[PDB]
Amino acid sequence: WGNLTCPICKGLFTAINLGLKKEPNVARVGSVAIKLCNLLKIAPPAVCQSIVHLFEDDMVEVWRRSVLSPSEACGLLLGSTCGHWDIFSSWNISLPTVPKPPPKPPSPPAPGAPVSRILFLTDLHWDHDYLEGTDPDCADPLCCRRGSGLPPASRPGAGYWGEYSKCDLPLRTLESLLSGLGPAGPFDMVYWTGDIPAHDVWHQTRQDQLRALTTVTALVRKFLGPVPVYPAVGNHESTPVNSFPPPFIEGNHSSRWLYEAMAKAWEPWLPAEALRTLRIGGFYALSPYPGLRLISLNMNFCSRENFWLLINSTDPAGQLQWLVGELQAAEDRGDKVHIIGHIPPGHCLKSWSWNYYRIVARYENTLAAQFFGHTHVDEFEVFYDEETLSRPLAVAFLAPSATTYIGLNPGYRVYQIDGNYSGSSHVVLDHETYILNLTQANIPGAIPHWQLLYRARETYGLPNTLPTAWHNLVYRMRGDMQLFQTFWFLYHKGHPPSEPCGTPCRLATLCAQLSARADSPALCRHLM
Ligand SMILES: *[C@@H]1O[C@H](CO)[C@@H](O[C@@H]2O[C@H](CO)[C@@H](O)[C@H](O)[C@H]2NC(C)=O)[C@H](O)[C@H]1NC(C)=O
Ligand SMILES: *[C@@H]1O[C@H](CO)[C@@H](O[C@@H]2O[C@H](CO)[C@@H](O)[C@H](O)[C@H]2NC(C)=O)[C@H](O)[C@H]1NC(C)=O
Ligand SMILES: *[C@@H]1O[C@H](CO)[C@@H](O)[C@H](O)[C@H]1NC(C)=O
Ligand SMILES: *[C@@H]1O[C@H](CO)[C@@H](O)[C@H](O)[C@H]1NC(C)=O
Ligand SMILES: [Zn+2]
Ligand SMILES: [Zn+2]
Repeated sequence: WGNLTCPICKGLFTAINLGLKKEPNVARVGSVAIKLCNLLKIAPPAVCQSIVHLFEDDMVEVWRRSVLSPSEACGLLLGSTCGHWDIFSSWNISLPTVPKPPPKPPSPPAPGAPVSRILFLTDLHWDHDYLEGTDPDCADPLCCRRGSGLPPASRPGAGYWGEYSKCDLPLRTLESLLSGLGPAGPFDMVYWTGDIPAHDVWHQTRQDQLRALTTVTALVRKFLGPVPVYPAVGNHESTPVNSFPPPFIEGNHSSRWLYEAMAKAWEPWLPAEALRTLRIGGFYALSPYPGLRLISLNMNFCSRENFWLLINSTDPAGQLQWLVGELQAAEDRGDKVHIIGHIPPGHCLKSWSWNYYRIVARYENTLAAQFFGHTHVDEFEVFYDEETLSRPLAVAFLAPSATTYIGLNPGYRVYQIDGNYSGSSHVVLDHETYILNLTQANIPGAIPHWQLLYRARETYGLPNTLPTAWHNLVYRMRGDMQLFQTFWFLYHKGHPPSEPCGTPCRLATLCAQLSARADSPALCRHLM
């Protein structure tokens, strides 16, 4: 008989579940997994072993509770009649029934108006074990560190301040960055959008991550003193990397250890109501100025690499619904909003990104600026209206990384923003990027000099940095190879790759600038 397949299917996966709770079976999962890691030469055997032992516990639990959960698996295999497969299913948040007011671009600031200067720091990736002179091109995923061994005598080891390879930054190079901020300042606030630990992801204890948090935190408080700093949660803060279980998972394997430690390390910067949200799901809002709301989002809940979302991808932590509430409240008060976060919205899971896109379109008048990092390169994302995908209505600045990883100059970013006064638009007016030219900083017996790399309005001839100016820049760059090469140069913080970026490469790079929503090829219909 056939009437027995559904009972048998569930019986199988219920026992599947119970089998995978026993630690010696988890180890057995790891043992074969390490041997396959070695057969496909994914990495040196030592890291294969480390990374699987680190990942196996959380990973087997996630699979047990999702793909192999009887309701899901028998849904996939046997159809809606037996269970219900809903892994990464589509979902929608609710916009309030308040009418969307008429679209209104920001007013040009009056002459002599207050300008707010914001320092933007992202992707610091301090590698505690960075070791000068070690091999920059080792067989591991991160080199120039303890255990990378020595290079051949034909090439030189890692520069004292960094290296142009898959290498991160020694703490002293981070110290130099903060020490040299004087010329670029003074600053009204700092936005600090994540990635404190290095890319040593095969051996990262909770203590290694907290030391990184605690150490780098203390360093910026030492150099910025009274200047408020607003962090956002990066994907490398936790362990395993990208492992951010949503608050519906409680216990030791939750993110309590990370968010609680952040709340105590960041107490001097964030108010009390904000520390509440931070402890729950690593996001928060506060008011830097009267008339301005800042919202710090945790992009790991949108992230394609957060394997916990296999259990439930629907608006994790209710963060998007919470964001709607705050934006409406801001609209009701006539406030403007800054959003900061780590992973840029265009790189999120499809459903999350589409709801965020819709949220941005709805509150285009209230959102004044958007800031992300994570990509380590200097770029941006343009938002358009939902109705026609052709009227530019927002832009996200993707600031480049402090880390070299990979092959880049260290860099950081400063914004001029319509300042602190009643009626301010609070939009970005211009920005500047500073870099450390490693080819001359690494000269023996040299003292690093952080130099201004460029100023946005000056080099791109922009009349402002409103969304329409950046839309225009992308389409200008489509037809002006010299201008695109400038963008390509700055994209890599002054150290572009040797291989020329030709026609296909250019189109893909330009396309990325317009793709603020994931899996939406239509946004690039005018390029290809
Ligand atoms: C919570 O779970 C973590 C694993 O994620 C446990 O951490 C390990 O503790 C041993 C004990 O010496 C260390 O050798 C490992 O390196 C630790 N792993 C990590 C990733 O930090 C931790 O002990 C657990 N805590 C409780 C209270 O159960
Ligand atoms: C994943 O969690 C979300 C909520 O975070 C669940 O969506 C809820 O489902 C219940 C039961 O039908 C409803 O009463 C709630 O109103 C829903 N909330 C939202 C925001 O949609 C979802 O069902 C969960 N998925 C799984 C597989 O457990
Ligand atoms: C969400 O809205 C879209 C319309 O864009 C619709 O296709 C989808 O079925 C909706 N999902 C839910 C759960 O309402
Ligand atoms: C960095 O310095 C080297 C050495 O003088 C120079 O060739 C290169 O053009 C410089 N690049 C930048 C972006 O400063
Ligand atoms: Zn990142
Ligand atoms: Zn990074």
